[PDB]
Parts: sequence; structure tokens; C-alpha cells
Amino acid sequence: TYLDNLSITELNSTPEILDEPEVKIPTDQEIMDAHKIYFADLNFNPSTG
Amino acid sequence: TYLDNLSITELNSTPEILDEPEVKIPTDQEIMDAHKIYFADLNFNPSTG
Repeated sequence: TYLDNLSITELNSTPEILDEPEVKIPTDQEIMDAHKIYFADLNFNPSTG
Repeated sequence: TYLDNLSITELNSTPEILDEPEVKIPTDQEIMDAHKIYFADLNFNPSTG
């Protein structure tokens, strides 16, 4: 039922993390196919067809 | 075999024709379909397609 020596102690010089370093980036290639509206630049030579 | 009166005579004031009056014309509609070579005149509006 018991043993009369038990303890919980500090063990300092032990942090975990700070400042929350962020590295993530999206790619989103499907929206980069979803620009189907467009327009072309033309030039008309005279006396041609 | 014979009868001894027969003759051939003039009956003048009788001409037929002179000066050869010409009236003819060709139509030639098939050559008038045989001009398949052609060319069109164009105009280019700017900033259009």
C-alpha cells in the first residue's frame, strides 16, 4: 500500500520550444489549371488570306 | 417520146438575197462558271479576334 519515500523534482536547464518556426507552403496546381479564360494577340498581313 | 413545144424563160424582177445579214450570238454559260480562281478583300479591326 505504501512506501514512504517518493518525490517529484525539477531538472532545470530544460526548455522545449519558443517563437513557433513556420515553414509551410501550398502548391495548388489544380487552380493553376483553372484559368481557362484567355485571349490571343493577332497580326494581319495585307493582301493575305 | 416528144412534143415539140417546150421552153425555159426568165421571169425577172426576182432576186433572192444580198449582203448576208448576221444575227448570231454565243452564250457560253459554262465558261462563266469556269473562273474558280478568286481573292477576297479584307479589313482588320484592331484589338479584335
